[PDB]
Amino acid sequence: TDVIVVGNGVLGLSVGVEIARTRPDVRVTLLGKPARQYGATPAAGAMLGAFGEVTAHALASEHGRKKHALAVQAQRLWPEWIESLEATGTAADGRIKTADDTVVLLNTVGHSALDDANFAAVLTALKEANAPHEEIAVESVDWIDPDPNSRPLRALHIEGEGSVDSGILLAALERSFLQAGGRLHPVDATEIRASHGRVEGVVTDDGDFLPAGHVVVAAGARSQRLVAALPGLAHRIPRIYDGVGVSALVDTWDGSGPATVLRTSNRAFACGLHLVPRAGGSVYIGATNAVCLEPRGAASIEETVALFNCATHQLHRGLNGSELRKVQVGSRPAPIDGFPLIGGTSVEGLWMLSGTYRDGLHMSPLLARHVVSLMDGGTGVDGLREFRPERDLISAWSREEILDDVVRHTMATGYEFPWRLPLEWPHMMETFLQGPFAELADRLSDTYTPPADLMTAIMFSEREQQDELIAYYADVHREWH
Amino acid sequence: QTDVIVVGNGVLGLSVGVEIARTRPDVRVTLLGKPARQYGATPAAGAMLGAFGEVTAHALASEHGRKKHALAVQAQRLWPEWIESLEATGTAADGRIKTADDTVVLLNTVGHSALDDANFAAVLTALKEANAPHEEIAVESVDWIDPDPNSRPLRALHIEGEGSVDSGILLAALERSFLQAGGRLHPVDATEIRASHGRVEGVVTDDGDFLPAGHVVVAAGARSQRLVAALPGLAHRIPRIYDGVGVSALVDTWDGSGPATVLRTSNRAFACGLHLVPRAGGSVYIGATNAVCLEPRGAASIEETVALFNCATHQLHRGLNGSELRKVQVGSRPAPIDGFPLIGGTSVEGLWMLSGTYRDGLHMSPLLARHVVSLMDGGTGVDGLREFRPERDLISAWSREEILDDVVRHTMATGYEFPWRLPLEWPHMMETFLQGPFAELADRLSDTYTPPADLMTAIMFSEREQQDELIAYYADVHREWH
Amino acid sequence: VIVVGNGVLGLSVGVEIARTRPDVRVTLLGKPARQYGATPAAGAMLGAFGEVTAHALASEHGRKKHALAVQAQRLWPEWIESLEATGTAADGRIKTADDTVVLLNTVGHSALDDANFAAVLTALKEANAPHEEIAVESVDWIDPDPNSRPLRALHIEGEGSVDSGILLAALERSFLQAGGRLHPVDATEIRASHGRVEGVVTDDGDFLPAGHVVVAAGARSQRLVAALPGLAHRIPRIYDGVGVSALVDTWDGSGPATVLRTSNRAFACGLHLVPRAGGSVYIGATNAVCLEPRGAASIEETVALFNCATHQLHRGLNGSELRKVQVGSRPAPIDGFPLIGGTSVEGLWMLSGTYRDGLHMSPLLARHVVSLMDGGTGVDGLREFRPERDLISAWSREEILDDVVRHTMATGYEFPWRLPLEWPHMMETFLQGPFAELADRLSDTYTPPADLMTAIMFSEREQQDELIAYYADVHREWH
Amino acid sequence: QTDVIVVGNGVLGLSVGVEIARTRPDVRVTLLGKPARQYGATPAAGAMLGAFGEVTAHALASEHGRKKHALAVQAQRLWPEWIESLEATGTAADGRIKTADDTVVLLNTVGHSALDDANFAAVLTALKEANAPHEEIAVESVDWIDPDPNSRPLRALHIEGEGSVDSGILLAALERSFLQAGGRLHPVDATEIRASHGRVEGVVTDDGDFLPAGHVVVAAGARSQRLVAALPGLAHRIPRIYDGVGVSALVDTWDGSGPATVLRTSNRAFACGLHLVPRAGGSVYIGATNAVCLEPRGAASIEETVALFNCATHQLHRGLNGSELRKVQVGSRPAPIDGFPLIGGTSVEGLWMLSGTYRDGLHMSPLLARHVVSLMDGGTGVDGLREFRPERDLISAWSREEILDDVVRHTMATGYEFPWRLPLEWPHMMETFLQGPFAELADRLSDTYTPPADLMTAIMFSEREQQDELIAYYADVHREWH
Ligand SMILES: Cc1cc2nc3c(=O)[nH]c(=O)nc-3n(C[C@H](O)[C@H](O)[C@H](O)COP(=O)(O)OP(=O)(O)OC[C@H]3O[C@@H](n4cnc5c(N)ncnc54)[C@H](O)[C@@H]3O)c2cc1C
Ligand SMILES: Cc1cc2nc3c(=O)[nH]c(=O)nc-3n(C[C@H](O)[C@H](O)[C@H](O)COP(=O)(O)OP(=O)(O)OC[C@H]3O[C@@H](n4cnc5c(N)ncnc54)[C@H](O)[C@@H]3O)c2cc1C
Repeated sequence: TDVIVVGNGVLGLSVGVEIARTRPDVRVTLLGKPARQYGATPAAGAMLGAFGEVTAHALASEHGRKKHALAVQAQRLWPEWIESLEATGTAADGRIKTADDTVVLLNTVGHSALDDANFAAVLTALKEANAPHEEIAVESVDWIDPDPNSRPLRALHIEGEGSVDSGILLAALERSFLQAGGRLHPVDATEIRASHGRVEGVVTDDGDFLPAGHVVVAAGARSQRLVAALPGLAHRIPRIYDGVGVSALVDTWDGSGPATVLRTSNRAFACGLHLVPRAGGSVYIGATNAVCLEPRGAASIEETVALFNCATHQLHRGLNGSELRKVQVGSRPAPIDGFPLIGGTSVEGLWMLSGTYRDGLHMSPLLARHVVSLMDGGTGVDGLREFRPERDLISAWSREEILDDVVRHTMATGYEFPWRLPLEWPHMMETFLQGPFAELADRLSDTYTPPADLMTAIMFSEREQQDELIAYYADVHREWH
Repeated sequence: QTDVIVVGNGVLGLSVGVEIARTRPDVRVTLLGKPARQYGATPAAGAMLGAFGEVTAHALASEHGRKKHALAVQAQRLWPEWIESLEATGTAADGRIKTADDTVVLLNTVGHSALDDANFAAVLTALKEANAPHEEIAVESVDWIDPDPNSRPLRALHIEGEGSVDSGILLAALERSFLQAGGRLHPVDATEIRASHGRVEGVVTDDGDFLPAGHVVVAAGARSQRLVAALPGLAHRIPRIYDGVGVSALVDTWDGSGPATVLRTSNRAFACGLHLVPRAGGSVYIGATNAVCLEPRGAASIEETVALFNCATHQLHRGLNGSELRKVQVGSRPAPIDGFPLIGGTSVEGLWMLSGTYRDGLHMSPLLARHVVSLMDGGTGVDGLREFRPERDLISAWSREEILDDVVRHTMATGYEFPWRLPLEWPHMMETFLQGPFAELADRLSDTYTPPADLMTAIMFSEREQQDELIAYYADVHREWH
Repeated sequence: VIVVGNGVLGLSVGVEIARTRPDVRVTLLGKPARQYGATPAAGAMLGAFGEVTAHALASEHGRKKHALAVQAQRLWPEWIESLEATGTAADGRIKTADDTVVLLNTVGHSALDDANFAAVLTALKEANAPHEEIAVESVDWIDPDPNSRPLRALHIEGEGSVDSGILLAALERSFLQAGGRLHPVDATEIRASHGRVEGVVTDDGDFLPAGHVVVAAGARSQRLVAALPGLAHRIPRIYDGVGVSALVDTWDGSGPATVLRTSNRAFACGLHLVPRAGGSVYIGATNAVCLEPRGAASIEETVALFNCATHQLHRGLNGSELRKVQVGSRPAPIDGFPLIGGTSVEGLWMLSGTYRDGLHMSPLLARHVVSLMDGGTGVDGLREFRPERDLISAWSREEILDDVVRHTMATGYEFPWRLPLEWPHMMETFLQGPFAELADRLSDTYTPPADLMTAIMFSEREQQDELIAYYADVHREWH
Repeated sequence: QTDVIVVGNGVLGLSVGVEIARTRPDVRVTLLGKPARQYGATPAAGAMLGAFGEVTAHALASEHGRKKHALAVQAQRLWPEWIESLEATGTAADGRIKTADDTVVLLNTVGHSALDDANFAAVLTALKEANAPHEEIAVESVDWIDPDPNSRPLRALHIEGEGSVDSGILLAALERSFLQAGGRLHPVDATEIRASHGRVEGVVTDDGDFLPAGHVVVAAGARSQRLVAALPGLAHRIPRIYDGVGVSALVDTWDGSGPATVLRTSNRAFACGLHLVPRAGGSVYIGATNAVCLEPRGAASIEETVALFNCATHQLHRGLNGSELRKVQVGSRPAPIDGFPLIGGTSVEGLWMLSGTYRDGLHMSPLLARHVVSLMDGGTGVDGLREFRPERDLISAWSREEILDDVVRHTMATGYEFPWRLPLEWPHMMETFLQGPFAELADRLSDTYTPPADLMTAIMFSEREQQDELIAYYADVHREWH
């Protein structure tokens, strides 16, 4: 029985590996090119972020608390998953794990309404989960050499929350996939073919047709656009946008690196500052985030400067004199309703693994096992049912909660710069931002409100793009009510 | 009576008092006001004899603004003989009224291009049109200045015969000249003007006394309209005047030096600006902030003092940083609600007004004095003052659209003048989000009247009750004149 | 008895003498103008734990000064009761706050602010003082710029503030009630012969006889006594620690319920707000050691004071009305420690060189000197601070050179500056050599503390050479 | 042999290769170098045809600097025919070498007055002295630019006929023209020049081969002196060349637009500068940082990338902020230790050098190529270039005092160009404390030689062992020539 996995990121390869190992009866073919155009995974550090990803806003919603529980469950799978992938290689392939622990730093280069609230939410989430952690003296954090005006005054050590080399992970997944009898076919899917409510297979961009009983779409930010061509699915699969992220590999001045992940809490519009250790005198610094209504594969000047400025001031001034090896750009799959698209469709044999935004790589072994269990007639992981791909848009927050959040995040872009303004200006800007965002939210839809990250993108998009989204929301409402 | 009472002891009241006393030796002229000069604009002034230095693109884009500028140019011609006539009543030991003959206008980048670049070009054009002597000079040739390099000027304009006076020595010379001409000083305040059968009878003072008069000249600064508005019908016939609260400072320089000229920028956000006026005895005057306040204020805010000092130390001379602060001065520019002065006669026989002169009453004083004295003698005074008669419908010198463009530009200029450091997308975001609220305010205040930018920002950030009282005021004025 | 000086120390000792010796005539000199007066420019904080620095507590002399500050705090409640007792409700309240909050923000050098916050916490724990580290969100009233906000806060119970003006009025009233005489003239000269005080010549030409003269003339105290034979090189010099503060009427008439402060910052300046009655707050306070007196604020001092308060404490102060810029001279002793007690001249006493905390220590210092004048031994730990002494060397030259470079760099971080990231390390490297060369040139044995060392570094060559001569003459006298 | 080997495939090697191949059709010319162009200056260049734009007050204060400037002016005259002759060997699809005809020099306050104001005046003086066509223009008339108002220019200078080329299209045109003239491209590096009996024999390549030749022209950029220094005595007879590491970037503009002219500042701290060179197809070039490194570096630092982008987005066009980064480019300007190029013949028969051209070798290339080809043919080439012969005692173009003033000014300029915000006493404090250490370094390095400011800062912040090796180098040069 033929299975085609569309996409060669962490999610496609993780599901490919689990099918190939688990299902000796199926021939599994994985599509995607070595260039990995718009690929999130190669641009990732990556942090195995569960507690580090906690925000007050996320944990204020039932859907956010459910997503967090799944991130905590995923962390338990990583040690055996890494062992099983390194087992198919040798010493020369390098180590997947680059750090065991994370330090979260609190500095004043940001908004109190995000950074202070989020630091308290991380502490509360760790205490509630009984996770091992300690608030530590900043003086005890090794390696860091911040600008004194940008320095942390509080620090939180999270034990067993670490990082992987995303490049070594991708290489280990491909090697493990081939060892288990998987086939890599380096072309893109152009079209999923279906008739009589069942997948027939995939047309490739070299003109070929590949037959299959099962198609798993794990094409990152392209996943919904690929499935939306099939009858009715345009308004039944929530849209996925590009959360364009910029990161960099730097060769440090002295070849040193920190022993732990160093990070802030999530910041304005789900960007954040972090350093992930790498082998061989390299560090990863990340990572910007901007929701784009169309794909973008190149860094902007603004993104590169903000990333470098935050890292050199808030983490280590020695990075200033360090050599830039690579500016990396990738698209976090940004779901329009703020939650992932994991599981089966109304089309027999059609599955989706996408819309994982900031933490698909961390959740990958859990999500892979879930979808593979479903494909085998199992029930997979409890609590992933709410994130089924064919659904009405989730409304995880009130319009009022989102309007408060989008104004706070807008103001946070100033405080994170950090700006220097006359003291009356911030209050003036807060007062004049409220009305326009309230008017936009009211005009977009009577029922759906986009989360803050997408709402700012819509606010500053062309009138034609806003009108097309008004029509999309109206057609979704029609379909599900 | 043929007795004259001048209400007010600032530059305007004393200047008119001197001109009346010298021109009518047959009549008794009495001047009211106390030596404290509460909220007094004149003692807080440097002061610059600003004509060309006061030019803005926005002012010269209106007919009323061009008329106000023509009068400033005419006033400048009177200053040399006026000063000679005042110093003539004193001796060398009284000190010199004039502290500088010339002005240098500096162009730096610590401000909005839409104000500073437009205003510098407007000053150059106005000087050329008036055939005034001036030269664009090398910045390196400007005497004394030692700016922060990131705050330095890259262009400089020397204006010949546009100078400064010591406002304290001017006030002393005016009082001395007033007494020498037979004027009487009565150091009390007027509480009420008495009139009946369309004619002034005189003035009740705050010690309970009644002083009779055939002529009353109101030059009481920002209190002038409140004083006249008590008389029948005049409450909606005399445009309101608000307090343009200005902060300045006297500094003893580190080495006792000072520049040989006035140093200034063009007028900046909401009619503030940066200037240094030389003084004798190792002192310099630095000014000056401006904020229209709906009620009087007699104390500097922290924000005003810091902005004044920061601009002077960075843009003029870093040596001022180490210099000793002698005095923070606060005074009220009389800020007329329609943006133009109140000069001349009333529907009440013998009642005259000299007020609402905002930034340049001191500069215009010899011209305004001669104008009102000519009118009191049955003359027509100075040509082009007619539009600025005190009993009038509110002037609309600009379109609502021109004022809305100006108030947004001035708001943005408060950022660039700080100077702020922001992400590059933020200024355009703030411009876009400022437009709607200012347009909504303008539309709500009145169908016919629009306050100038300086007052519009004060109204925007005032209490709902103060906005509603202004809506009622505008409606009552409309009723009275239409 | 003649007390020379009408600040907190002179009036406090005057009150204690007049109350304790009703048999003796006590006359207090000084003018209502209080030229260069430290006391009227003070908030004032009853600073014991708030004044703790890592540098101070690293020396034996610094630990002794701190112990005395802790002892002084215990005397304040009864002292205030005894002074308010001589007045009525209409005189106003001396005490303006009971408690202090210390804020830690990043608008400063880690090497000062982080070290000093840890030192304050340690000193509170060691003294068993009641205190709590609190959530910043729980600090009432404050509205900082988010980029200037505190991330840690420390509530110190029973460390409060007084209105310095109401204290001065209460001391004068209490002095008169106890039979003291106020003579509003200055002393020009102390007269002594056969190793004994005869009295004081005043600036109106008069001679006032006395068996006892107590010099509490603030920053003028040593210059006054140095005229007497040999005392020029036996009484440590006192300089002017010129301080700028301000009274502000708040936008809404509100004020905080506690003192709000940082730890001491570059060259012993600091940021604090002291509550006052009637919709006023006190903000302070700058500090610059000047080799000559200065009675006017500089532009730079006024801007630094206002900028720190509006950003780090409350943005609402920006729109608040300036009522008064105050300037006073902290008596800055050349060896960093006060001059308290008796001299080799019989009947000649000194109370001076108290720098940042003479007002706080006043009831303890007053009782000490009055005990000594009565043949007692006063307070146990004050002996090292006797006014007739060789200059104290409380720190190694190396410790002071590290401190002066750290404090110089802290003037940048406290601004706060924005510079290319290589510049701070470049400036640290190029500051070390010149300060080491200055220290080596001034003397083989004495090193001025950082606050005075920066003043000497940027003074005229003639002023440096006069100090080299002074240090050499002191060495001669004592070795 | 009569065979010629050109060692190096940058603008200078290819330009000389083309001129030899075209002028000596009888001889085999082989050009060495790899398509990677490791550390290559030319591919990282915009490039500006900078003659007047490169003028500084410091350069024109020395006789050697005035001679270098005269040669840059002469080179400009050759470019039109040179470009025609190179495009002639291609077709329409190869694209155009010339990307702009004119340059605008902008003066803003994001820099030190002691560099930017002095250099702007020096450019104006040099244009007037040369009778070159130019105009000081209104900043409002400069097309395309959209600066941050706090970073905006207040003066602008239009230089007619001073333009730019696409360095990539130039390199492709030079290779094609070299082949068309009968040149051979051998894509390997030289490891060693072989000579005996005072004559070149040829070149050993890094693939182990030996290539015989009668003539070897070394145009290996910053590697040129290290290659020749192996030959007897030449270690102390050919001035050292260091790496002037430069960072630039190609950006796809938000709307596909670009300016019609080069936009630039005068040269800034340690011979960095801000400029935008137009490119075809919706791309712009922005440059360019400069740091002398004692060892080669092939990667941009974080600091360099941020400074380049921040200056361009604030001072030229805020729209670049939202523009897509296509490429960060890094190349090594050949930085001669005595500040002047190494052009011409050696004491070794058939050995020639074209190197040490720092910021303007690409601009001078057609003149330098014709000069060396004339010398190889027994001519005297171009009149003023004999002073820049490669085998020489180190030039001392400035007094030690002039260089100590310059290095302190340039150090302070790194602050003002950031731009920093500091307490007003700090800059004077840092100036005072920088003077002593730079004077001590200069005194310790040598009794006779002083490195120019750009190299002096690199030496100041290098390891003690690197300083000691330079002291030995200077002593060995002194020994050799005195
Ligand atoms: C800057 C950055 C930092 C990050 N940091 C972290 C981190 O710290 N921790 C963490 O857990 N995660 C991190 N992530 C990643 C995040 O978890 C993502 O949600 C996750 O990588 C998504 O994986 P994916 O396989 O769904 O998508 P991708 O990784 O985008 O993979 C999809 C692949 O499919 C290919 N494709 C597209 N269309 C087709 C088609 N038609 N046919 C075939 N192939 C196609 C694409 O080229 C691509 O290679 C980061 C991402 C970014 C951009
Ligand atoms: C800005 C500032 C803030 C402060 N804040 C605090 C604080 O928070 N807490 C605290 O505890 N303390 C504070 N202090 C004060 C500090 O404690 C001082 O050490 C203390 O006030 C010194 O008091 P004194 O009486 O010795 O001097 P002063 O208060 O200066 O009194 C000396 C008096 O003697 C007079 N005098 C001088 N020469 C003669 C003469 N020849 N004859 C007669 N009279 C003469 C002077 O005019 C003056 O009035 C502050 C001081 C300043 C300047």
